[PDB]
Amino acid sequence: PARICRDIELFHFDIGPFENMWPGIFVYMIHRSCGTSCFELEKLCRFIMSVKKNYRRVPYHNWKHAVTVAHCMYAILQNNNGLFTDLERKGLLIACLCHDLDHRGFSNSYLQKFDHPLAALYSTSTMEQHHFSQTVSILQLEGHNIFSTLSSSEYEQVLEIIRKAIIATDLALYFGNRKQLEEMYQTGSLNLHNQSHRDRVIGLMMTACDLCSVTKLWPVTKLTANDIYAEFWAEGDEMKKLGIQPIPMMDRDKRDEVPQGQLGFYNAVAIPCYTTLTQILPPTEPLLKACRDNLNQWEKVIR
Ligand SMILES: COc1ccc(-c2nc(-c3cccs3)[nH]c2-c2ccc(OC)cc2)cc1
Ligand SMILES: [Mg+2]
Ligand SMILES: [Zn+2]
Repeated sequence: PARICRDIELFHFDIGPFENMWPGIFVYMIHRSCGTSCFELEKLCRFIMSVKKNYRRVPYHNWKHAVTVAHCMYAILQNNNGLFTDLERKGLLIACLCHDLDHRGFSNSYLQKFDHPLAALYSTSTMEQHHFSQTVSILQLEGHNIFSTLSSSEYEQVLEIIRKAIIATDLALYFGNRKQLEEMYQTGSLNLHNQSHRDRVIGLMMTACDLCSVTKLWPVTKLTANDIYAEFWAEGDEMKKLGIQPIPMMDRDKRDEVPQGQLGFYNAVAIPCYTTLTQILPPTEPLLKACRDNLNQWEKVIR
């Protein structure tokens, strides 16, 4: 539709409530970023539908979130033409679509405390190693190898782009990554031709996309927070059932402190994330501007 063709280019686009339109929205973004003659369409469509099937009906880390995160990546890539290679752009959009595959609405910390079998298999970045494993499993289904026209070397290359990008959505990793990037910026040593540096920038891009609810317009941001807390509070209930006091953010008894919690997150995570991103990629400034506006809104709630 014309309104979507126009507004999909905005960083603060919302993908709407019609689920059956989201696959086509993703294909549109893939074709604009990577070209039409670079995925076989029927195979891409089959892949997308299997990815959708492997997302769960949870409040926040669901299929809608996957496509939303992919859209943020599309907007970053569209506004930074010439920086990322064709393979990187394909890899990143696919990584975003797949990055929360099979998410149950629980953190890595909860999996560890539960003694879930995934935590024995993957001791660090547990869910994220699982998300990548699931991505590979879907790619290996008959007729689902969207990368079948790549050489073996390019296939290995894009799967590694995807693995690194999915792992980078473990927010635990963000703090250290952003610290290193900020030092590289301050000292003028960031080198986008250096693969280690380049991987870090991509990781920050993945964080920025994953957190992008705080870069929407206030009505969208506020509504999305309801879904984020529905998951967090259910996890806190589950902590209590294990006999463990949950942290305030997961404890529904502490919900009156939501605005203070939001301030904490914007100050410690979101504003620094988008500030560092804008320093490296100036055209991403609208994400930072929107984030600052939402911080002001939470401050107003407190007032
Ligand atoms: C964008 O979505 C959210 C942002 C922040 C939170 C959040 N809520 C609380 C609460 C404390 C008490 C009652 S609620 N704390 C946070 C929070 C503070 C700091 C963070 O990272 C450093 C991370 C999280 C929840 C959702
Ligand atoms: Mg995740
Ligand atoms: Zn996510």
